[PDB]
Amino acid sequence: FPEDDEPLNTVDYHYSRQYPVFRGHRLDFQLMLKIRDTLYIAGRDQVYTVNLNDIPQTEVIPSKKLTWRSRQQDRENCAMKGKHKDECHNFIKVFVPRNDEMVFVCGTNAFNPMCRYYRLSTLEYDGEEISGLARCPFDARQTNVALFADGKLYSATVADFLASDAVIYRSMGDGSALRTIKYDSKWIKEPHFLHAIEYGNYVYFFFREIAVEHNNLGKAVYSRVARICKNDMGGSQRVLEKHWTSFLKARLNCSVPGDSFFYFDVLQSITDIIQINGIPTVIGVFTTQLNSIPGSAVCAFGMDDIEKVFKGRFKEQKTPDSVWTAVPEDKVPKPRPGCCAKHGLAEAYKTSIDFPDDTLSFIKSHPLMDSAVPPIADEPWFTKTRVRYRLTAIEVDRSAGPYQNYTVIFVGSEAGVVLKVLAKTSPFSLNDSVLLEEIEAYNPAKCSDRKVVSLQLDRDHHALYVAFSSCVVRIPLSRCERYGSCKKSCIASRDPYCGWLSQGVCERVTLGMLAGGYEQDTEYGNTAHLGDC
Amino acid sequence: FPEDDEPLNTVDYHYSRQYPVFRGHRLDFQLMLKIRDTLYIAGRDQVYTVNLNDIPQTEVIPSKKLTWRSRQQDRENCAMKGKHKDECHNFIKVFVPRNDEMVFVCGTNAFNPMCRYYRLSTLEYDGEEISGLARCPFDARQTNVALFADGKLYSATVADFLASDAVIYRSMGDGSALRTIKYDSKWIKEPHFLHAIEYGNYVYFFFREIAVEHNNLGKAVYSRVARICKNDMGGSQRVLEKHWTSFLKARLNCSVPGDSFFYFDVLQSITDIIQINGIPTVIGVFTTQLNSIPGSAVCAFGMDDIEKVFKGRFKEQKTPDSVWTAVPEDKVPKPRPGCCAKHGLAEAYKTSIDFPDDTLSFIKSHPLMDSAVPPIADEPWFTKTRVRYRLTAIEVDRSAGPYQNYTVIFVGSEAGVVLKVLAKTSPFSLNDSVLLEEIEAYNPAKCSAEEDRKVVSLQLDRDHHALYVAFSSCVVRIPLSRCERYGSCKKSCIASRDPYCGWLSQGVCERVTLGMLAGGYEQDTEYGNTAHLGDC
Ligand SMILES: *[C@@H]1O[C@H](CO)[C@@H](O)[C@H](O)[C@H]1NC(C)=O
Ligand SMILES: *[C@@H]1O[C@H](CO)[C@@H](O)[C@H](O)[C@H]1NC(C)=O
Repeated sequence: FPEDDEPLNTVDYHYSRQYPVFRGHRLDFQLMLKIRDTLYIAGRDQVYTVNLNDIPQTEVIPSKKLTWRSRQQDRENCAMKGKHKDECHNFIKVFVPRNDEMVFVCGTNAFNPMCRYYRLSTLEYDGEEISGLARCPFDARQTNVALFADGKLYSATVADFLASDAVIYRSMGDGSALRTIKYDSKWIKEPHFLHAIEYGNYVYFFFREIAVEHNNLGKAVYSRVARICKNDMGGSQRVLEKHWTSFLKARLNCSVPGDSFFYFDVLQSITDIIQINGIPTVIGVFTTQLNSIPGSAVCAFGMDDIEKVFKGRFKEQKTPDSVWTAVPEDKVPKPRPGCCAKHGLAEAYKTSIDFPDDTLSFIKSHPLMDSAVPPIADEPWFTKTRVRYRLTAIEVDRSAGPYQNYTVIFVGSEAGVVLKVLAKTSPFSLNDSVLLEEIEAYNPAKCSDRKVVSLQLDRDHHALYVAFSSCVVRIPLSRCERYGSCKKSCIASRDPYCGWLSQGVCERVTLGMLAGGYEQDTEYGNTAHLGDC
Repeated sequence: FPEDDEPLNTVDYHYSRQYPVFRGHRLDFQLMLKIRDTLYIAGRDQVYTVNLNDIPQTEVIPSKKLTWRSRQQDRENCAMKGKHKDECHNFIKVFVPRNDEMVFVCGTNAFNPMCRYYRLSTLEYDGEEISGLARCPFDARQTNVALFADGKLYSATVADFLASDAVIYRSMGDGSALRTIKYDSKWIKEPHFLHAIEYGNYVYFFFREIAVEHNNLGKAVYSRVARICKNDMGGSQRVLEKHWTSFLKARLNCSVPGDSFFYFDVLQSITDIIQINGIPTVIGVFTTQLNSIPGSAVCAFGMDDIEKVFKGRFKEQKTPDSVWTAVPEDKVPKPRPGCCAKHGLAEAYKTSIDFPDDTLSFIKSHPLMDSAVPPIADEPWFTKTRVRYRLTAIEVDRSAGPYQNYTVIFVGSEAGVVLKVLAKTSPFSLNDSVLLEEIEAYNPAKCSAEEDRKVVSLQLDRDHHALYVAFSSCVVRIPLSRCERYGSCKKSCIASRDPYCGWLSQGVCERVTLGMLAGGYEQDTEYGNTAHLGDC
């Protein structure tokens, strides 16, 4: 079992108090999204715009802003239902561009979810309100997912005021209004939706939920990745009518090997598809259970490894007192459940309504796969145990350093501790993943509660925006400033962003000179023939 | 899920180095036993006697000594046995008094375990040798158990030089030589025996072993409390010839509740029967798995609940790929398996051989109970999670304080640290457990002269207000209270909340064991009220 690595460098508040924050009267940060050279930040009643080329002086000021508050009658209705007015606000929870000019923005609107269209360049409300049912949650403490694929919006949230109908929904475009089965613990059980990606012929979802492979034990939570077809048209007139015909979910296996594997089963966040040395990869942050000893880790799963688990066996529970087992291959119907029509094995079907009742009623009671998704190298890329907090947010620089052939990973924490890790992704690389720097990003004087929410890499401007429930802080990716001319300090920090120069000092690799001009040893860090400055 | 408490006070080295250490080429400590005011320390080749009435001046000086080095041919045969010369020594692994005059002593003898009888008064070889097979281990690095109950000795160890046949065994009596079924993975699978206790009509064993219920999952480790009957003599000629007809084992449940129970199932050490709040309980140290996040806890189980667990239903695996579930109460054969003959539900059967064969062949294929022994007061009595090390040894003072109504637990560690914890036992007591002091015990100057500082065992010298922390090469006498650390500062006194210390009108607070009336010592062990007390 690994041990907590020692941070090669630390950055306390006093070393980070010299950094600008955003407040804008609570911010109530909900999400953020970067397009080209502009970062939108969605909180309570407002959506701010920040020019990433505008380098701040006193404080990052919003270039523009979007105002949309709940009409007073909405607030009075939210009060009549019996919820406190602090929740009776229009917390912007959905902000997804449909094309290169308009954006779909959904807010909770005092527990009456609504949706509108705005223009990106001018933040102009051009149009009117689409209802927000099954697209924006009623509560701001919930998570939610919203994605656009070929014109159709795939959402994931709750659809009722009582917060009981957790659902994956799809609408808009030129298809049909599909959804999961209401109150069907076999399909999804008290989940917390996190992320979603569009790959191949499918759209994958990433969430966590109460596990049914542990129903004889406790209410343990597993990490699931679900999958649906883009061209899903629905079930036949008697089976799966107005429901999904390819909803397949599998388990993600973030574990430490040995004689008794240790599993990080709770998922806190994940990235999009990142090209990590030739192959597409998704990198997730997994902590342990609630009532457990807080430990966290960072696993990475490939997209071929995730497509294979769905090409595998299904999982069933024959008797109520038997262990969940794999369904034999000669007992699964035809065509191959989960395959999309007009593709591969189901190419003899042009619509999902022509699907037989043999296959559609099978996937209705066997939606869980048998295999679990293994990570690469079969061991996490980083872990953190001996501390009192859990890691949350995540972002990755796939190309770091002068030759941009190194991967860096930035993770959040429940206590505003953003960790920067040089990660090992290939056999021929390091010996272990090196925690380069540990930063205290929370700004008690500037902010206000110190749980990192999300991280946004600004690679071109060499920055990382760290989110909290009341502030966003711009932290430089590097800190070669503090090592200065102490050539040791810089080489012994092993930072790929920092490079030493003949001019007698060590600075960022994004300065202007050739890659060969910078000198460093991020691999080993050979301190030979040097002095303690 | 709670969190680690903060030490009210910490005793560092440069304070603890003002304490005497015992040293007796190393020592290779193995065990220690307290008889009245005498302590027997058993290590390699030798057995030391120290008088708990002799206040040390510079070093713990042993009074009497017993020597027992191995045979000349047992050094060089053990040389032929591949074993290193350091391993080829007579490590005393068993030292148990049979009566109040002589003692059974078993040693490894360079992987040729043998037993003898000595006299406590003289430590003289006043007997003749006995073979230590199934009684004393071949290897010193392993654990073992030995106990005398009703004339006979009940051992539990390994029996072969290759360390494969683990066995619970009985001898030194009028019957034959009973033992567990060798290689029966459903009876015993790779265990580490830790303790045994005679209670009622049974001898209960306490150990840990690879779980049979995690056959599908990983090689987990479950903590087992087993039990055998004392009047057992074996089965009939047909089934279980020269074997136990009452071997019943249950699982120990050290659990933090909630929507996802957190379990400590690796047993490290345990105590004997201690009367807590009126009922006999047993207190034990559990830790998480090896390949897990290091955490540890202190749980307490009442004997009544253990018996209620053993009077319950058995556990079976109906299908290879199914969950272990209970056996119906109509399918349990008569007489009640596990019950001792001449008692309760076997009052008619006068001997375990009069038993049938369906009952035996049932108890032969169902040695594992279904229920798990619940811990007292749901959540564990103590927890330690954020540290890099695991707890080990355990000792308990059940009558701390000037009124002797407080339970103070001392727990070892893998890094020479000892934790003193006033435990919350009954509801109408504390709010939660209070770890008063954290004592660094390992003495780098004396305890070594290689750096391994694993606490092995502890012994409570309540009659002399001490605690002999044991290591692999030293024993450190450690008082139960440094009431001198506070003295003048009433704030520091009531702030440590130690029941061993109390405040006096003389302006200095002291050990409550000084000879004055109980109503004279002022303290507040229920809250820690530093109100209206100046910061001295
Ligand atoms: C998790 O992955 C490891 C290696 O990738 C594998 O050995 C282990 O069996 C997996 N566990 C499960 C439950 O699939
Ligand atoms: C441990 O004991 C608690 C009650 O103290 C009980 O709820 C739990 O189920 C027990 N654990 C097992 C594995 O039976």
